[PDB]
Amino acid sequence: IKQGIREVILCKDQDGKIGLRLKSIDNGIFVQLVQANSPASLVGLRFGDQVLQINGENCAGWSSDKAHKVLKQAFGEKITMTIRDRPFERTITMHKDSTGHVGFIFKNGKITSIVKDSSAARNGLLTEHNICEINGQNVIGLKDSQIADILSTSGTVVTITIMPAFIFEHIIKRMAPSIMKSLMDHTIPEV
Ligand SMILES: CN(C)C(=O)Cn1ncc2ccccc21
Repeated sequence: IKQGIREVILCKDQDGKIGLRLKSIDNGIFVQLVQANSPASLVGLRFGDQVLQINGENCAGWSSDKAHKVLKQAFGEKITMTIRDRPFERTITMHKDSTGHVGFIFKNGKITSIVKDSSAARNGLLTEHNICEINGQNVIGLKDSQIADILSTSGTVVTITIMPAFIFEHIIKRMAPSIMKSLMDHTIPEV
């Protein structure tokens, strides 16, 4: 979680899509959803990103409807956005035992309990926090069994990105768990 405000310049695809959904939160605008193989993925927008500006206009106080509206009525050649990097998240670095564990329990993306004398504890992993990314990869919407496989298949060093569940649950409301799994960008970054 960089503590930085960054510029990104966008370019609509042939369908005139960027691949993005924005949710009004606390009078900000925040990335609800990032489509795979989308202009928005390529410039690196991520779930939980804050959109400070769209085309040099502040987003403070905009409805989700107005942000999506703004986005359609944009010219399409260049859409310059100002991004604050994933304000509502935090990233933990953990190591595995020889039993291959970081040492916690989660259910529906959300961590429910922490297992004592584990790296999860040594590093102060919290509960009631939804798993947002793992080692770069947005896992929002995957099944628990699939998340487990990614942690299984991770090296010894695992890097998790969490969000308070009350915030998490406010971002994802009005987005179907179908689309969460289908079209949300669950991919490693292109270089
Ligand atoms: C942000 N929202 C709700 C929309 O963009 C909905 N929408 N779709 C087509 C269309 C045409 C004129 C006005 C709103 C229109």
